[PDB]
Amino acid sequence: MELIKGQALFLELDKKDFLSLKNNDKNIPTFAHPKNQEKILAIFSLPYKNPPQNTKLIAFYKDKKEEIFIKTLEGNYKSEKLQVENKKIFPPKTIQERIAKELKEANAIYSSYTPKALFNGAFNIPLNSFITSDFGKARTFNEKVASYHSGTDFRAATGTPIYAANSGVVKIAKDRYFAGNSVVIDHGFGIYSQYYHLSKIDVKVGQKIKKGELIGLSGASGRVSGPHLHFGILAGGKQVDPLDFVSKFNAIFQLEH
Ligand SMILES: [Zn+2]
Repeated sequence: MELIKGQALFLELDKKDFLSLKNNDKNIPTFAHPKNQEKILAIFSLPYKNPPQNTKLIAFYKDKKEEIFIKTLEGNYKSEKLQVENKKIFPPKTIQERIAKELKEANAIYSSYTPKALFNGAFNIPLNSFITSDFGKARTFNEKVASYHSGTDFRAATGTPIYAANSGVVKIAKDRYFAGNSVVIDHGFGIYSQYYHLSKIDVKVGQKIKKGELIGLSGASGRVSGPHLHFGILAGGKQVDPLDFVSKFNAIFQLEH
């Protein structure tokens, strides 16, 4: 198998007699295939930064042991230049305490695995506009700081209504230094959708949110070159190409009427 860095894969395995799926010493969680009752699924993601060159997964069965080899592909990501406020790439010392606390809070949330589906069928795109900055662009801020784009940006004037891409539970709903006003939704199975730089937040932590429900208004809060919506997906423990992930998820979990 081959996988571009920064993307997720849905691995399909036999359900009968399955015992565990591991990557080195790390157990990878599994969930039921919604269509095929003889199969289970697992999400495997490669990070954009510092992925391994190769991966060997091992699936253990009562009477089988299967090694699965995945080659990391570099992809064809391009570069872009952005101008932002200097304090958003070199934050004052008075602010680094908040940045560290916000980082620790987010790490805690993403390690809190929900072993059931909170979603309802396929994901929607949270905005009906167009991509202005695609996932994985290699970025330079102010000709000084290298970065990479960990989500996808959509055109949005300040005040554009933003709707939940799928049903789930709100885990973050507050102003953060870099992301600005942020909403993060747990959809189950380690899948989180992220909505950043908002001007207004319309949900609160712990809220059960349904697909298509208003979660806030787009803005220009946080580290920005101008107003837009940043949409992200964390899955398999990594930030992944969100629209690529949604296409792969929907191919499995979409429903009819
Ligand atoms: Zn972005």
